[PDB]
Amino acid sequence: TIQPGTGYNNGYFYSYWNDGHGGVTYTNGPGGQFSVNWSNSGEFVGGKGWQPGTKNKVINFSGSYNPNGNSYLSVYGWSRNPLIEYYIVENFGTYNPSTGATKLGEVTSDGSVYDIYRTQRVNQPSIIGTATFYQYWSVRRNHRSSGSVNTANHFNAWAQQGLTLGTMDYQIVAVNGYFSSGSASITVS
Repeated sequence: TIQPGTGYNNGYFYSYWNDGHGGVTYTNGPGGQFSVNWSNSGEFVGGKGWQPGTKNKVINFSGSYNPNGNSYLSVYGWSRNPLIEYYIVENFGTYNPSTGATKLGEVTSDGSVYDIYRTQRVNQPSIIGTATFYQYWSVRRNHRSSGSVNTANHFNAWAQQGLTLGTMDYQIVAVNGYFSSGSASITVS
């Protein structure tokens, strides 16, 4: 594993964070590759991409994703002003992260319909400190662990529905986990 933090590896921004519970390892590989292995983890997120992201990036990802419990595989990032945490979820484990959330529409992109949702985090950690902020979600109906994500299709559909993004901060393909087990190996470009 590498040390939790952010930086660059083989030309790609990376971010790896965990809550200190133990049970997760994250490694950076050649090019846009990263691997995650976890066993009765706490909360964590890791992956590779860009800092800053853009609003019309076509993100390619490929590999394997084998969750056992609560985990997502997504294009994951933030904006500033407004502060927004967003996810274009390509696959997940035992929990669909939109369960119970307000549905804000649908968008068809890259071979599947996605359902759109907005949720709110109240006094939670963020890229600027403890804050209350919205989260935007596109959840893919047809799960997969390789493909291409035309981020503009999502960001434009979100904007259409009143889900506005500010200036982009980082933008990665990430494995999220919350007290679960699994393995993943993903290459980004």
